[PDB]
Amino acid sequence: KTVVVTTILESPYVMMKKNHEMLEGNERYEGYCVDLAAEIAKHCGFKYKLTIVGDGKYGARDADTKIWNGMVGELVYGKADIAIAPLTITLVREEVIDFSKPFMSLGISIMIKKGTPIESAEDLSKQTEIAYGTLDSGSTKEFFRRSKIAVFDKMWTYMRSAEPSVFVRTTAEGVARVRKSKGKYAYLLESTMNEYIEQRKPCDTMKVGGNLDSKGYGIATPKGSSLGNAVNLAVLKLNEQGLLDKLKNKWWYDKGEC
Amino acid sequence: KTVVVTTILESPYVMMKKNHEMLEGNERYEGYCVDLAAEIAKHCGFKYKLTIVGDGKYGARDADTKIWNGMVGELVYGKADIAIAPLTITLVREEVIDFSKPFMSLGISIMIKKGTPIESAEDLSKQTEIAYGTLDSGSTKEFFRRSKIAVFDKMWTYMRSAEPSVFVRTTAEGVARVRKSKGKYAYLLESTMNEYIEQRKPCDTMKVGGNLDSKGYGIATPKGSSLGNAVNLAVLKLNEQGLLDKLKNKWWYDKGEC
Amino acid sequence: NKTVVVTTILESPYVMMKKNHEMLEGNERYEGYCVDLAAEIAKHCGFKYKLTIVGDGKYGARDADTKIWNGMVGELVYGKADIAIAPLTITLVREEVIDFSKPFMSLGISIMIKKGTPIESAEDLSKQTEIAYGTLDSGSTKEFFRRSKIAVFDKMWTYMRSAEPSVFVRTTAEGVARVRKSKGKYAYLLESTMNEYIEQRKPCDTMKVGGNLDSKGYGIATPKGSSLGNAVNLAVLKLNEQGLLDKLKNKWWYDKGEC
Ligand SMILES: O=C1c2cc3c(cc2O[C@@H]2CCCN12)OCCO3
Ligand SMILES: N[C@@H](Cn1oc(=O)[nH]c1=O)C(=O)O
Ligand SMILES: N[C@@H](Cn1oc(=O)[nH]c1=O)C(=O)O
Ligand SMILES: N[C@@H](Cn1oc(=O)[nH]c1=O)C(=O)O
Ligand SMILES: [Zn+2]
Ligand SMILES: [Zn+2]
Ligand SMILES: [Zn+2]
Ligand SMILES: [Zn+2]
Ligand SMILES: [Zn+2]
Repeated sequence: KTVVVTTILESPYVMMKKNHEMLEGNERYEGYCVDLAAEIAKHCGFKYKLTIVGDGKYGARDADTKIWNGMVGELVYGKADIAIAPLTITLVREEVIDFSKPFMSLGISIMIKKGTPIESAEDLSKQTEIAYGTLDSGSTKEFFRRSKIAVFDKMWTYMRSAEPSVFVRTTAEGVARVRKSKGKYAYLLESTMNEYIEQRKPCDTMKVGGNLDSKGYGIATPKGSSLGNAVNLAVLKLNEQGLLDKLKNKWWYDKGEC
Repeated sequence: KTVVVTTILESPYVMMKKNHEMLEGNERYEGYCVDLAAEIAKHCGFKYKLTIVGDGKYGARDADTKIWNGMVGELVYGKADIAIAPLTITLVREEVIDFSKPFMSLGISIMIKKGTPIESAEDLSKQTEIAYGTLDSGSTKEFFRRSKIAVFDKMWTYMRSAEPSVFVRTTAEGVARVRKSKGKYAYLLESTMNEYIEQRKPCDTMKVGGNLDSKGYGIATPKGSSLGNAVNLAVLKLNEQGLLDKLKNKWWYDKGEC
Repeated sequence: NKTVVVTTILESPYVMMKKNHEMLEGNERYEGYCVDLAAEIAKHCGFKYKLTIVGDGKYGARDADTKIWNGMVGELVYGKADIAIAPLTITLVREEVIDFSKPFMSLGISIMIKKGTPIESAEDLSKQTEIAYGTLDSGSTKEFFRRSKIAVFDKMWTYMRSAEPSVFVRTTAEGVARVRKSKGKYAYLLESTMNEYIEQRKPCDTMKVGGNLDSKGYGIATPKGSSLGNAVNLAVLKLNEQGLLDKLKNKWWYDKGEC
């Protein structure tokens, strides 16, 4: 059977090709995860169909209904057979879905408009002139919501009650907000997205300070999926062949615009 | 410009829409007070933003710190410009904030699990097999704390010393306690909430006896607010036009499940 | 030559966000009758353009107090846009402040009901109170009822202006959703063009009833004294005569039919 793959439109993982309007199916997309999906499918021996997650979210569980949304939800409720995207491996998710060994490393980081007087998370917490927030329904927001570390705990207290809201629906929204806020808004996002954007015109943003944590993205399948085993071994093979590093350079630094 | 409205997640006044995760701002909520807020804003000519009170409380002044919590606190300390919720008009509150004429009438009442051998407050006060309590923080608890009426004084003497605590953090907690206590717990709450729950599945609770008092909910604003006058006139207009009665029937009886 | 700023409004099937295009850029994000019309007008007039969605999401009305114009009309009046290409109704109060091309589409105010609603005309609505009814805010339909001297419409306005809760809605989508969730207790007054479009969209539970209450048209608008006015007007006439407008109507209304 054709494997239904759920993914998300997030640069440079999955993007619509310039002339996508004249293309069909998987050919409409390009990006790191588009290339990865092709490789994984080749090694695991399956045909597939790329589908963009319906609600455009990564995945979080509603505290009241306990219902999962995003790509995680699509796997949990059987709408998709596998998720190939920058989906962060976390404990709460590992409890409802399966993850392959990580194919990419990352950590939460800070994105600022060049010139912004901020060098670290500690800096953001000690002031209020510069607003800062995170993405919604993702692992970064959860990180702050559950952090016991003084600095991060203080930051969350601020963000959760900030008005207007400092949270954004998509990474694109967060980046645009930083670029138009004349340095009055800093965005907390994964180092991977941060470093990609830093190399794209108008080259007005930059990553500052060290990462807040160390984790990784994994290919996810529904609990007990028969694809889990093969997918995991495929990720290990691709990493050892140097293919993952090749794809990283291809989409991040190769063709950089700055 | 945009008026910050503080309210509380209390059914059927303000509730999260089933699909709130895919909606934004004021569209995330539904209920009697959500409908009323839109009308008050339309008639007073202002844009607004609904916000759920941070500590999930109605409002009481801490003995010692003298600090106000809940929605009252949000108004007193300037976090919100107006409160549109089932906020009871009381003397201690009228001393620090302004209230519009009442938009809904209510009285403290008794909620029992069907079959409970209780028909009045006097009944509760003359026995001990059936425990009873109130919302841990609110106008009801204060009613008993300050009452000089024998029956109620007797009830307060019992409740304030009962162990384990007979007080609850939210109305929902109280309702759940009544439903799971096999008739060994009765809950004292405002007639409005009582009558609402009476029409909700599993239809295992009911309001018994007459109300202990007679009062009302009012729209509150910070002392001296420029919004006070128009808001008051809007409440009077909406009541005279029959809107308030229409909204109560809509959220209490038209959608009754019993 | 400079890039012409086009103001329009998100109203189906005139201008709609293509599925999953929220994060893309430029005119490629949108599709619809007015998107296709803009392309043809620009081609015939020889100009480059940028589609922008009206900031306040309104068509355009003048506030009685401040006398300030909002919506697409306002964007033209205050110089925020160079032209409006949308389902903007040609009206006297508007033509007094902006210029309109000859109409590119005909329409009339009509009634939308949830299937099964016992209403067949405006007269019917006016002679009962069980079923509520209203219109869009800040638009030509509301103004039509506000100024009407016709017995039936005057009675309808008297009712709508003070009905509680408000019978008016912020967007066409809101009015449509209200009809659909009201179990026949709400009827929506809107332009026949939108009515006929929705009637062919799932869940296919609404329908237009009775004849139109008036007859008017949508026009492409430009600020007074705009150097684009003349060419745009002639372009509209050419598009009509070439059968292009009829082709676009069929493409977005009937060929798209889901019922
Ligand atoms: O998620 C990850 C991770 C992710 C990763 C690695 C190594 C990793 O090891 C770190 C330390 C513990 C958490 N980490 O190597 C390959 C790329 O992805
Ligand atoms: N990969 C994250 C999504 N997200 O991307 C960021 O940059 N922050 C954030 O929460 C996830 O899987 O939830
Ligand atoms: N409306 C009350 C809150 N509360 O709801 C009840 O049912 N009891 C009670 O104290 C208040 O404004 O304090
Ligand atoms: N085209 C109308 C807007 N509107 O759409 C309707 O269906 N009614 C209404 O007022 C306008 O230009 O004001
Ligand atoms: Zn496209
Ligand atoms: Zn390979
Ligand atoms: Zn929820
Ligand atoms: Zn042509
Ligand atoms: Zn009203």
